[PDB]
Amino acid sequence: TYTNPVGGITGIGDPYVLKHESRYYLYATSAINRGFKVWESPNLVDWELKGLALDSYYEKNGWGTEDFWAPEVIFYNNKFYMTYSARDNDGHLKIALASSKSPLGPFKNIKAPLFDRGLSFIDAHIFIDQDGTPYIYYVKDCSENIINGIHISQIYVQEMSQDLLELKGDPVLAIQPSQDWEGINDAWQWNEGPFVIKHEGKYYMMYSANCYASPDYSIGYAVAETPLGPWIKYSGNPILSKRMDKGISGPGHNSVTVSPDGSELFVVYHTHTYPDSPGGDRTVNIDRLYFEDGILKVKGPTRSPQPGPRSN
Ligand code: NA
Repeated sequence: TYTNPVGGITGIGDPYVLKHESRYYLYATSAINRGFKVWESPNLVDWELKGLALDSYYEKNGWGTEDFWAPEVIFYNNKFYMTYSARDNDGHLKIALASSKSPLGPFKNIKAPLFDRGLSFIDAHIFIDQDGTPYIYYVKDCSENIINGIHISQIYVQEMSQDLLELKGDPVLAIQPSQDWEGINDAWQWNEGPFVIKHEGKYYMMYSANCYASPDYSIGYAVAETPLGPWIKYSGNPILSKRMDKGISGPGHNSVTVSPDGSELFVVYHTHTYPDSPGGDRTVNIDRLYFEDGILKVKGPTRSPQPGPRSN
């Protein structure tokens, strides 16, 4: 069995898991002044810290001053590509692209920043469709995005070039705060942390809304017929939300992976380490993710013993 939070990993946020060759690699917001830690597991339950996968102080890097957030790693063209964001010398948060021959690094910058529009961007997520076309989903961050008086984080999407170095065409708005559960009467509003999966020919974008430092941080999804949208939010959002009666606060900024035997999906998400006084100290959790009647569902959030991720 497992009991959340799995691995006892605290002082993090934004857990991204990649499965590769029967091992799992977790990358997270961690060393915020410097880079990103990686943890390894054979089973999604037992985790071992394996150092900085991306270190801005590594001799081949050097980019970014602070605010190293939300790394994601894909295996594409027979190597590993990491996206992340950090604050540049000009004060704007920007997305960067790095690569490595190994999931444990060292990752080396290949285009840092990946793009630059004089504004703040975070939470890049690269989705490779079944036909091999890459798409990047990313956040135009509330810090520098004010629309009709609201500081608002919006998720955009663009198709990428095959080499991942260019974002094609104009940015396409995917989603922005719009549903009642997303704090649409607040001065600051968020849709962030996109993660896209495909199921039965449709595309499902999981995302987080409300403030990361509130118990009300929570996960919803939207559905599209094509990766560039239109993206239509699930009416029953959020699909993963707090259970303060279980000490579960602010479930958010998730990734998705599969069990060791390939038979079932898990959502990997953070919650506040200290629900009595929430903030940036978050911890890693997993729970079962599945589709039923065309609805994406989570069995959770749990904090009691659950059957281990299915394995042979
Ligand atoms: Na992410």
